[PDB]
Amino acid sequence: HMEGLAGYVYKAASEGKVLTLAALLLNRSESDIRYLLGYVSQQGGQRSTPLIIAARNGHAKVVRLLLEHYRVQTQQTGTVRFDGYVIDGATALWCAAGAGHFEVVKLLVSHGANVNHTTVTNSTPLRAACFDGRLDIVKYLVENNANISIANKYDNTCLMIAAYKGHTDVVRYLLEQRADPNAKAHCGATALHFAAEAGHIDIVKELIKWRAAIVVNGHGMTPLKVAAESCKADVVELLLSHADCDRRSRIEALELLGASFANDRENYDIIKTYHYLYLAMLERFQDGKEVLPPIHAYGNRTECRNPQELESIRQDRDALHMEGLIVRERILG
Ligand SMILES: O=C1C[C@H](c2ccccc2)SC(=O)N1
Repeated sequence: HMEGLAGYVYKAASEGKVLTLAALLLNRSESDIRYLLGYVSQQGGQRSTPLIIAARNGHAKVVRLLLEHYRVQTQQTGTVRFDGYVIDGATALWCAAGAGHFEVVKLLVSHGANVNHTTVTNSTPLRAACFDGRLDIVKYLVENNANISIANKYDNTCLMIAAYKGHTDVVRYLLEQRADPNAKAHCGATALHFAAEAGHIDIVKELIKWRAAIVVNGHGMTPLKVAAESCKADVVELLLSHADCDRRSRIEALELLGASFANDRENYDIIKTYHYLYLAMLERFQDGKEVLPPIHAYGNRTECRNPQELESIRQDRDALHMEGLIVRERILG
């Protein structure tokens, strides 16, 4: 078939048997060698070349040989599985970046690989490194002119995904490299929203430390409101020690957060419900409009209005729960 030996070459590459590879290649014509190494191979659904799976599997030895003696294109693209998913438009450098194989990444950059290559999703190898969180690669990739500002097909910046996958030190890095903190995603989010919802205290600090705009996302939710709906009390108290938000905004977050302690399934604390809801009851000579009891839901109940109204519920494990659901419906729908 001739293409059957192509599979043997792909095998040794994927398996890192650089011995097996070398002995397969030598004594063949350039016509032959360009083919064998150019063969796109669909092991299952994943279409890739010998160079790629080696970088995808961190096999430096075979990668070095392929890049030098046989002189293979670094721009070869394919479609590689990562945690079940098939990503498309990926080069060997995109694979080694996400796969955490530094030595291969260096090699691949050393032999003239596009550090700014975009996948079909428009994911730079720097993004893959940011998703994975291997700071050495990010450092190296950036120090070799990987553009930090190119983003996802949905404008998900390298900074966001790292703020999402809690890569605190990678985040501080991108920030030191003056990554734009107030870049906004399609859904309207900033890296603050991502970090707040994910409860990454350290990252929220660095984000605010770099003059993070408190922007409103596509849902119309500040990172404060998001972090309270995701029931991330720690974050919510941090952000609230930076005025910026009104008195209305400060209360809504408190109530929301308190509500999210009774609606949340994982974290659930009716004591922490009667705390953020009692705090919310603000006074002076001015106050703050409830809704009708639902056709049957929520036990046909009305939210508390007086601070005295609320106090009487400190001890009703049940009614407090119901109160939280009512509060959520008000500030959500
Ligand atoms: O959702 C994602 C994550 C992708 C990814 C997938 C596997 C390993 C590294 C990175 S890279 C991207 O931009 N989009």
